[PDB]
Amino acid sequence: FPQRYIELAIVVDHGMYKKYNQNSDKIKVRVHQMVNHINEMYRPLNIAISLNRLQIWSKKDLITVKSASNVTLESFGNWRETVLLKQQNNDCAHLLTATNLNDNTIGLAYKKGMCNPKLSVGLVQDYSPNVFMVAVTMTHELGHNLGMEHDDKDKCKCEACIMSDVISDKPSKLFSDCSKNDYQTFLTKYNPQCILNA
Ligand SMILES: [Zn+2]
Repeated sequence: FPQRYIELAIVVDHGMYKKYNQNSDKIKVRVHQMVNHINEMYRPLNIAISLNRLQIWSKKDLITVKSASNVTLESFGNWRETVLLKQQNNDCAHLLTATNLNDNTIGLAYKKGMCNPKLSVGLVQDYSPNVFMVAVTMTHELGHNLGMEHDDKDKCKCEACIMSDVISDKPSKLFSDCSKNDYQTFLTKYNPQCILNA
């Protein structure tokens, strides 16, 4: 895998702001540890994730965060294209929410959306006190932005690789051969030009 670089914007909604008792510091330690974990998991693919911006919605949410994860994701996507990309540019943005999403969904993202002004977006729920667990979900969702599918464990031969549809009790920090071929195919076939330079 040739070197790639993602400028990632992470935005924390108001609900998560109140959960951590309005403490930005506490939010920031969580977010930097997460970025460290993500980079750790993306190292074998030669992708460098750089936290280009952390926006915490402390006054109020700038979009209505709804339990329906696909409706929230789409609202966020437009807000990125429409507002966020106008102030500071980034290759991808993920919303971290404390909101309980419908049907035990803890994360959602647009497949092959990397670099797109509307689609390079993702959503993950701060569902665990453990930063590593929330970081595995963010890595997984980032995996979909980069064209990765779930693992058909049967033929991918992995039980708890990053792309398993259900997050394991003890996720491994590894990508399956299947995920690597998908990412390889993403680069080859779509080649997002925004991730070429650092
Ligand atoms: Zn998934």
